[PDB]
Amino acid sequence: DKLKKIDQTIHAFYCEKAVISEKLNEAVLYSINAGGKRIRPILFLEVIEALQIPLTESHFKAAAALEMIHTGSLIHDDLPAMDNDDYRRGQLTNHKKFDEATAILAGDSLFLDAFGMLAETDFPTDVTVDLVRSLSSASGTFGMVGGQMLDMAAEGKKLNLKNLQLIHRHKTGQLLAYPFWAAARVAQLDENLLATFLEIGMIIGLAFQVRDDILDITANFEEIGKTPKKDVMAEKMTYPHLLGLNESYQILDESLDQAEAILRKLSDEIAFAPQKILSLIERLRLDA
Amino acid sequence: SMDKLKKIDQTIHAFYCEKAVISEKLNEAVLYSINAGGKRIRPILFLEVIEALQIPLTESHFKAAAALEMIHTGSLIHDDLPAMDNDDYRRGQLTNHKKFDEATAILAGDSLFLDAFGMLAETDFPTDVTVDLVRSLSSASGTFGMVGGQMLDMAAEGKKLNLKNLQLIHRHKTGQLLAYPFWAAARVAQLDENLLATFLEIGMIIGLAFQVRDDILDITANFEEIGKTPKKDVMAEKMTYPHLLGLNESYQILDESLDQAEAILRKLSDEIAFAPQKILSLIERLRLDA
Ligand SMILES: C=C(C)CCOP(=O)(O)OP(=O)(O)O
Ligand SMILES: C=C(C)CCOP(=O)(O)OP(=O)(O)O
Ligand SMILES: C=C(C)CCOP(=O)(O)OP(=O)(O)O
Ligand SMILES: C=C(C)CCOP(=O)(O)OP(=O)(O)O
Ligand SMILES: [Mg+2]
Ligand SMILES: [Mg+2]
Ligand SMILES: [Mg+2]
Ligand SMILES: [Mg+2]
Ligand SMILES: [Mg+2]
Ligand SMILES: [Mg+2]
Repeated sequence: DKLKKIDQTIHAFYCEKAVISEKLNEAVLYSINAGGKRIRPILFLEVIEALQIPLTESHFKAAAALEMIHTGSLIHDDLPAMDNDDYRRGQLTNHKKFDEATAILAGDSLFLDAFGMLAETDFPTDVTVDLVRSLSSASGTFGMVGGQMLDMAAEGKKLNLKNLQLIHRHKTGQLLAYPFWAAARVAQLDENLLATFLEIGMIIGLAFQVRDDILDITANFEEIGKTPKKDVMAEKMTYPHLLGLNESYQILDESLDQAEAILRKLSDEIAFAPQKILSLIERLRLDA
Repeated sequence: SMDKLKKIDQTIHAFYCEKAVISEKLNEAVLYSINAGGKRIRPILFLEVIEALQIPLTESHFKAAAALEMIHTGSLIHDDLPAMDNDDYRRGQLTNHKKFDEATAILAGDSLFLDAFGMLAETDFPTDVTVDLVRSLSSASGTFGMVGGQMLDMAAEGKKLNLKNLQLIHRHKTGQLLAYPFWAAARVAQLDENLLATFLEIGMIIGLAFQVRDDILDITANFEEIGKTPKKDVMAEKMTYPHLLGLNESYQILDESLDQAEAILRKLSDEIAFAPQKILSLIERLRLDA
């Protein structure tokens, strides 16, 4: 239902204006339709719902904007000059399906279009401006793209945990923290609560990358939908490479536990029903 | 008042230096392309329209101008890439990917796109104004604007198409981000719908004209003049104005387009509190002779 509606919202954005380049629209939609867990938009919508706010088309637009930036980031991450994968979401990567130019531009479209999507909501305009500012912050030079540069620069280097945390909190952490913070902001919560939601999001965001690192070296192709073990060949700074699998599994499980405990704590202090968020977090757990 | 070019660049610099650095290499790559050069026509036109409308310039106007220049800059970085136009030179210097590497250039362009909206949301404009500016800048830049035009441009390589299809490419890849500063300044000025449409119209005329001009320069001017490799359009079999219509008719179209834009601007000056002399002088600097 949420899943279906998120994809409807994205399809609507691309199919309700007069088309300029049919090939561009097709390339953008290819990557969207290839698959994806939709964790980021789902979390935004679940927090709104948990905070007792009926979901509207505007919430789905805000959620879609977040997913659009996430999708653009994947398309560029996969490119030959970056991680160079032939597969994403169980299908050919955008650049192998089409060509590199098309993939570069499809990613660019998603980044630029995302802010138009976000600006189409019926939220109060002060809310919208804050969401735009924060989404830029999470995504750009001081967020995801900054993290991506650090990830590429760390290849083959012996970095420490602080530096590994810096990569992971930025390349992945920021865009998983944003949906928690953004939902709280739309709910117009006070500063203390906005900080607690950002904290939960930052814990989930770092844990998600620890999880992604573990899966890179433990899972098969069918399970992850991308070529396994690229992190090893590329000499990426990762949790397993720095700390080992045993510690990485412990950190993932502890982090997920902590996020859940903070969520349950909130429900003692405000009108907040986190059961769906808790269910989603449970589905992220791994077994060695 | 202040030199606009220097203030625009200082505004962009401050955006990158006012927050704790995450990747120094990224900041360096972004600023390299900004600092390489550029006429800054897009942000200058926005600022000139604000001033022509008798509005004193503020930090916020420079931020909005800077955001536009950031998107424009990101578009050049990606346009130069090996998978796209494959130029080794831009703004008289090595292109971003030849100075650094392909990955760096991809990410530098991505940064500029994503950062631009953060820049725009830093203004002190009324929030309803900012939301409209964000929506419109996305429209001008994305799948229905610049990027859409970029895809059409690559798809038309080696293809014979008509004027209609050539205009579709040009209006979207270049027209929209030259139309935006006119529309956006009128929007910040809070002009009525009719005036917003008139300013957009002026900008679309100037925007289409600027690409005709660019097409003409790519085949008539040398490397020293344009700061990029001449004649790339020819070798890659791009659809251009001189190819579709000949050089003579292309010069004629440029001149008459710039005439048309100037006429609308003069008419507005006879109707509202608007003083476009500096805009008109900028437009005159865009003229070419055979
Ligand atoms: C680890 C990161 C940040 C990239 C993959 O994210 P996901 O694992 O959420 O990818 P999809 O489900 O969207 O394919
Ligand atoms: C912005 C991104 C893609 C962060 C996750 O990095 P990875 O390169 O490990 O993600 P996957 O390709 O493994 O999904
Ligand atoms: C839209 C086009 C023709 C790309 C180059 O734009 P400019 O000719 O304005 O480039 P800079 O001055 O910014 O270098
Ligand atoms: C979005 C852009 C960059 C439009 C100009 O494309 P061109 O490829 O014609 O411009 P130059 O490289 O000649 O500046
Ligand atoms: Mg990567
Ligand atoms: Mg990757
Ligand atoms: Mg990975
Ligand atoms: Mg080009
Ligand atoms: Mg080019
Ligand atoms: Mg050109």
